Amino acid sequence: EVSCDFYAWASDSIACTTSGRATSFGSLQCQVKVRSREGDPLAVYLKKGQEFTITGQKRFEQTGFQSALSGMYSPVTFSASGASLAEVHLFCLLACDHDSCCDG
Repeated sequence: EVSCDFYAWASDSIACTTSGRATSFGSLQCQVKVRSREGDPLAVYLKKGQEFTITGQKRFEQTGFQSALSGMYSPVTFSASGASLAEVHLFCLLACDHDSCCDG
């Protein structure tokens, strides 16, 4: 029988680890945590970011603006094969939610 347990942001379950070493990294992997029993019948379906308007613990919105005139700090540039668009988006989301000085 299908038993679907939904997890949420702010659970701090999601985490990301970067690979390699402004601060141009080389690869990224995403790790999520389930209260599951390490049993075989289970599948995990992660929301791809950059496809939903409002995502994140702080409910960031895809404003649709492609630029700002001031405010960037600590830029990071992952290299292609190594991270995916969703993976990079997940990385920045987790980062900005743990900063208290980040507005977007």
